[PDB]
Amino acid sequence: KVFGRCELAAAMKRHGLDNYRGYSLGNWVCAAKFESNFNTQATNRNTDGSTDYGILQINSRWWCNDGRTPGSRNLCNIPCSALLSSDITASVNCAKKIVSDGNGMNAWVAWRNRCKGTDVQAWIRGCRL
Ligand SMILES: [Cl-]
Ligand SMILES: [Cl-]
Ligand SMILES: [Cl-]
Ligand SMILES: [Cl-]
Ligand SMILES: [Cl-]
Ligand code: NA
Repeated sequence: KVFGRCELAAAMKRHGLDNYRGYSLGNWVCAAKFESNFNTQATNRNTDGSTDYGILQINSRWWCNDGRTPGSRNLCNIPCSALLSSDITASVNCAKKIVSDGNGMNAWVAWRNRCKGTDVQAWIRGCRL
């Protein structure tokens, strides 16, 4: 599924992410956009045999189990496949654990390169929230 911006703002808001660890909402939506283009189904292979999955491009190295990442913690205790679903619960529930792990949203390279320090509010402008 290929989210609306305002639409996705509302679901993440819904599932507890607005202000989660002081990361306001526009961050989450900004991260989402440059990581996956708002597409539940993005997968991108990493040079270290690992794969990034779903809206937030979550890593199979530490967070999910995808069955082909020889070295792998499954810290979110979930198959990577469920991060590609159209319901973002799994994707949201895993990212709360990432943002808490003692690096915050710098865990999302795109967030760090594309959202950090910007007017992240502009990504919820006009959205009925
Ligand atoms: Cl915001
Ligand atoms: Cl995508
Ligand atoms: Cl997803
Ligand atoms: Cl990665
Ligand atoms: Cl922080
Ligand atoms: Na694993």
